[PDB]
Amino acid sequence: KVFGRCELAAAMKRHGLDNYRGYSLGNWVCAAKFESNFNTQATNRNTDGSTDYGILQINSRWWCNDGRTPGSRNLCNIPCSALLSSDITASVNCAKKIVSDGNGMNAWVAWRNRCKGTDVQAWIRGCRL
Repeated sequence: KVFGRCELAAAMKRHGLDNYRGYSLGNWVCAAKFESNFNTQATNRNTDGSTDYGILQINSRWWCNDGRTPGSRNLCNIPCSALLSSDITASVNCAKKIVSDGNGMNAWVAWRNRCKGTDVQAWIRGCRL
């Protein structure tokens, strides 16, 4: 599924990401934009042989099982394909765990290089929320 900007904002808010560990909703929308372009089906291979899945590009090195990332973990206890669903529940629940794990949103390199320190509020401008 490719979400609309404000559609994603709303789904993300419904699922409790607005100010989750203090990250305002704009931060999440900004991260999703630059990670997947709001496409739930996005997949990208990492240099280490792991792969990133779904709207927030969650990694098989630590967070999910894709059956081909040796010496990895599955800390969200899910198959990585659940992260590609049109329903973002598993992505968001896994994201909550990632963002809680010590490094906050810095765990997302796109957030850190393209959202952190910026006017992220712009990402949720015009949206009925």
